[PDB]
Amino acid sequence: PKPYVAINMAELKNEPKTFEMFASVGPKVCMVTARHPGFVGFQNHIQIGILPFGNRYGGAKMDMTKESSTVRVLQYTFWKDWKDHEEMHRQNWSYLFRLCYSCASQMIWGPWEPIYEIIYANMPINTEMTDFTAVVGKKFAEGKPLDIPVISQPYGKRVVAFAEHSVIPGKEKQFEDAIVRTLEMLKKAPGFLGAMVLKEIGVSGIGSMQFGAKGFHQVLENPGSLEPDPNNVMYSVPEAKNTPQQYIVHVEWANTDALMFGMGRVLLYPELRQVHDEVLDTLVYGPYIRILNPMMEGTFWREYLNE
Amino acid sequence: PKPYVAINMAELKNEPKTFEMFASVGPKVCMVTARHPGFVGFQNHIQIGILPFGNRYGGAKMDMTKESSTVRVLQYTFWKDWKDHEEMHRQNWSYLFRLCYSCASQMIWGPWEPIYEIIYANMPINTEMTDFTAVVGKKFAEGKPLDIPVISQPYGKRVVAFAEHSVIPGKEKQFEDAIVRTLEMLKKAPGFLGAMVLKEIGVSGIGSMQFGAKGFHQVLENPGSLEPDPNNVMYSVPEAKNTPQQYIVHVEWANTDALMFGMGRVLLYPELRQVHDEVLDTLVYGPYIRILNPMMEGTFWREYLNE
Amino acid sequence: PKPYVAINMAELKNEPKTFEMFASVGPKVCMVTARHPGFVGFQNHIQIGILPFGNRYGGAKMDMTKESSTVRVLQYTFWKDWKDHEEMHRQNWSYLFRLCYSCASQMIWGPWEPIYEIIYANMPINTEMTDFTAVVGKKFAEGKPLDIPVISQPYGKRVVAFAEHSVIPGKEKQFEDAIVRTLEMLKKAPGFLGAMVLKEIGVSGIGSMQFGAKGFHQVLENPGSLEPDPNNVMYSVPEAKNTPQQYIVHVEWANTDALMFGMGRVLLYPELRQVHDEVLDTLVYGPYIRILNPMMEGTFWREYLNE
Amino acid sequence: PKPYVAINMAELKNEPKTFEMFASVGPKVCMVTARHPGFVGFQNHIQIGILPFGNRYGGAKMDMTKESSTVRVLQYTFWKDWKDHEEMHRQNWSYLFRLCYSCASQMIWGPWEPIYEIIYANMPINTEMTDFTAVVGKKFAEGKPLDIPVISQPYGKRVVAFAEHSVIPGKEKQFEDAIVRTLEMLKKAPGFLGAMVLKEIGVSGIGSMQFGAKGFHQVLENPGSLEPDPNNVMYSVPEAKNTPQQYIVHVEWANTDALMFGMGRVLLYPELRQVHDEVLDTLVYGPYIRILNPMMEGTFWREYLNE
Ligand SMILES: [Fe+3]
Ligand SMILES: [Fe+3]
Ligand SMILES: [Fe+3]
Ligand SMILES: [Fe+3]
Ligand SMILES: [Hg+2]
Ligand SMILES: [Hg+2]
Ligand SMILES: [Hg+2]
Ligand SMILES: [Hg+2]
Ligand SMILES: [Hg+2]
Ligand SMILES: [Hg+2]
Ligand SMILES: [Hg+2]
Ligand SMILES: [Hg+2]
Repeated sequence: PKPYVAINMAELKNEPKTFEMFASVGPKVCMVTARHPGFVGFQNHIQIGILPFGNRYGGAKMDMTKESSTVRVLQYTFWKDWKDHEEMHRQNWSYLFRLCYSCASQMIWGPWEPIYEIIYANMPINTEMTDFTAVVGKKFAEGKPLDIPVISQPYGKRVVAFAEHSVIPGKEKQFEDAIVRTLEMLKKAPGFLGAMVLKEIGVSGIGSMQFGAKGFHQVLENPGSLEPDPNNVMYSVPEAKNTPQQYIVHVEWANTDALMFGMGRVLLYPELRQVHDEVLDTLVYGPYIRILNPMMEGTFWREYLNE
Repeated sequence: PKPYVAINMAELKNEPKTFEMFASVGPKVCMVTARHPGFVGFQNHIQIGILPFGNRYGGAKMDMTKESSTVRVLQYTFWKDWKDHEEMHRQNWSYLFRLCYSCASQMIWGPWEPIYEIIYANMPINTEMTDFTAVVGKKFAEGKPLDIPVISQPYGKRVVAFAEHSVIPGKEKQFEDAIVRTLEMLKKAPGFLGAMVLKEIGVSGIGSMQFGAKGFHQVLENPGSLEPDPNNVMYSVPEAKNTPQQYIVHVEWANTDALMFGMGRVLLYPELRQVHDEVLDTLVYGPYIRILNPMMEGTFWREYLNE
Repeated sequence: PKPYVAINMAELKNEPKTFEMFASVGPKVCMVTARHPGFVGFQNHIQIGILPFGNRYGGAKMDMTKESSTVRVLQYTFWKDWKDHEEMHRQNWSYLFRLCYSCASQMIWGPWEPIYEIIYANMPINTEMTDFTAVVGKKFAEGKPLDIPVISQPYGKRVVAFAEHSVIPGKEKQFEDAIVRTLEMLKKAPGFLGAMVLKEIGVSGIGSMQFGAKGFHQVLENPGSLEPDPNNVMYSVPEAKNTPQQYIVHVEWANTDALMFGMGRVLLYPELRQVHDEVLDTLVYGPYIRILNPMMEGTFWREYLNE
Repeated sequence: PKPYVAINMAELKNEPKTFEMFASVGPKVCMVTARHPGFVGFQNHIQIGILPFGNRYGGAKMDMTKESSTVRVLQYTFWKDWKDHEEMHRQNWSYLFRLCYSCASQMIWGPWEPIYEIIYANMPINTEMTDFTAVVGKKFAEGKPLDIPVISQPYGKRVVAFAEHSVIPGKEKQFEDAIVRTLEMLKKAPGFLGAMVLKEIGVSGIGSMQFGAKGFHQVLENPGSLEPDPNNVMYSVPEAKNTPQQYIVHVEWANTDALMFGMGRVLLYPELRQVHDEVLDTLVYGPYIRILNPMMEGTFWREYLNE
């Protein structure tokens, strides 16, 4: 079934010390997260660049890693029920907070952790180039050759287009119908590895280190080994849901060229352009498209998805 | 069905500033072109070199990019009807002309834009290496394994042999029959990714910036933001059709070695050599073979082709 | 009388080895050509640049020799009858072919050798600065001071504007009348050293190394000392004549500034601009203007011209 | 059917000038060779190294290209009948000799051109990685999945083990039976791309530049453009056949590691070792194994083979 998605967003210094701390702390955070039976996996992204749309963002490019002074991370964790995410944080607060605190010296912005429901998903399981033979064999054996997926390689060997949209209040349904039609047509593009639409349902105060006065002081005054009061979060997930409604259109591609011209199909192919125009008419903001590298992931979330 | 092909040809300075302007302007031109419902896609080529034919052109080689002071571009746009191309230019003149003008500082020759009908096509859809599993699965599911194409990777991950021919008046049919037989046999060569024969039907004056006196002065005197009178083109497409008849034999290959020895098959394999000799007997000019890299493309033109 | 003109065109690597082979082979080719009594001289050009027309060809300039990776040559040979050119090639094939073959290692494109009739000529004999005193003295002695020509120095000490035009079918007469009027007025410009209009009547297959299948294989397989069958040319000169009709407007100037502003007179002097506009209205292609340096020449062709 | 094989062997200076002359002359020679209807293709090899057999040849290694002062070439040409090879040389002597003469400045040893019959062949057609999808599709379509070959990439993208053997007179049959059994078992090794056994039937004097006194003087005294008397070869092909009998065991592999451990299977796998021991017992000389790179080839010889 469709899991809920929590996305922890942050901006840190782009220097080796930052990536060294990803390697030490990241695995720990994920392992603590896996303590909860509602946890169904994760997909961690590093932003490598921005889609320039010609020169609409002429100062940007798809790979800005060599020039950029900061690095932005977007950590997806997948949950049977979004409430599981909230429960996980509170049950494992002592570990989580102290782990995330060691990121402090590198933090510029964040963490900010919106929660999303998936209202549309066309996402295959990941496979390495070594696996396709067995996958093909098995699917033919069981008479389901139509279930043979594209090869979507895990661990930094494909790229993601992360497309931000905010929609005019009252136009949500028009956006949702048009985006689904758009993605259903978009899957014909070469190198297309899947897509899903995320609809924000709220924000996790605890995951965003957003407490009341008490917790705020505890955060600011912390030596690193004392938890803020996890009950000092002053709002529930839904209370923080944004209006205008926010969506993420998440599309995966074989490489940055397939991404560039693939996403471009909604602009270059007249038939698809007409359909995608219905999406554009509903927007307050966007589309703004970040290029992401899914470096670290628990691929089994797609197994939960496709069962 | 078979679309018509417009090929915008130009020669520019081989320097970074030239490629920077491709990235800013190219996408825009393509997007304006897609405004017309007759537009069915594009395939943009950079010439990387010339086929030396041993040492017949001993100063040349397949990859001359590192030494060359100029770059030649050949932009294919595909059209349901060639008249659509002409209509598109005129309907969107304000945008098109001002966009193509920003190429000015880099121009050495061109633009020159002949129009072609396709009289023969054996061209598959493009696919990335990640797609073949799903393509195989789908074709077997629908009982059409014979429709499984070779893997013809988009976005600069294959090469094109662009073979110029002009034919002795009265020998057109002999050329056309012999070239089709040749290409039907040539498809056995390893790394063969498809072929098509383009027959020139005329030239687009408006696409070639070839106006009467009035438009010419407007072009030369332009600050960049004023259009020449698009009605000052003094000839129709067919009026500019060349005699001797011109053809392009367009053949795609996995790599430059497969191209070199593949094209060479018409010279090295006695059986095919005899057939290809019938082509040679009809020529006023050629064969002259440019090596092209199809870097930017709207792959969906092949979908229109193969329906 | 007016001779016919054969122009051998080729593009070679711009490196010392190329010019070294000009000095060894060129003289030989010219000496073999002089075996035929119909040969009345030659004028060999190196292209040094392209007229930018402001920034219409902004990447170009009049002298591109220092930056260019290639060099283009245009070798005019002059003939009492164009048939003499064809006869010369065949009578001296063994020498000619083997000589032109040694250019192989430097060839990028060509050779291509169109033939032209001169439909208008205002071209003086060449003289060195040392000669004018005797020329003046002689002309006054014989009572013909009006026959004292401008000083048109031979051997790379002046420059040529080589203006390509292709004309809309049915507009040839309008072009020819308007171009003659244009050149008759243009001769008032400072530094004007003469002009002529060349009208293509066909192409020499043998001079262009364009044979049937048999000759083509012989060319490609040649060790350098075996002639292709000179009777394997499959078309006559006129059979290759182009439609749209092609013309060369050949204008000579004291220097590149006199050329730039001189040619510019058809754009800058209202009276002449009106007349030249009639030329512009007839064009399919052009004007495209190459800057040439006439380095090596047999000046006596002008003696034949002006008798 | 099984073609006959001529192998032109030579040793030249390992310097750029040598490879430059391969690119100019090689294509010509192969094109002249293709004049004969008995010509069914070629496979040209550069020796990159020697199989060291542990340290039996401790001074050698599989890739010696960076250190070696010479380069050895082995050019296979394939023929319907070995007599076709002899006829081809004589019919095209003037071209062939003059072409092969330009190699002179680089020659250290050779040319030497033994002729061979194929007494065993397990060799697939070549295919590029882009082709396998269509090959798979076609073979399943025609109900022959057993005829789907390994992917044996052409043009320098695989390697060859060239194993020299000479056999004790009277032991030929034992050698032939044991080598076939060996190769039938060897095909199980990973990366195995095919094998064949060549049995020498003679030597081509004309291909080896081995004439009588008259031809020898003509060779030594040649300016480069005069043929030795091709009728001055003093022996027929079979008259030069060697005793002890010579064989080449030609095995192709995905890469040098697969080659090393693959060939090693006859030494490391007890079962296969016992069988291969029967080969060893028959030998006067060998096995001596050269590592070859098949850079230039006419892949269609395998099409003739497998029909
Ligand atoms: Fe969280
Ligand atoms: Fe156009
Ligand atoms: Fe000539
Ligand atoms: Fe031979
Ligand atoms: Hg993690
Ligand atoms: Hg943090
Ligand atoms: Hg484009
Ligand atoms: Hg332009
Ligand atoms: Hg000369
Ligand atoms: Hg030449
Ligand atoms: Hg060859
Ligand atoms: Hg030789």
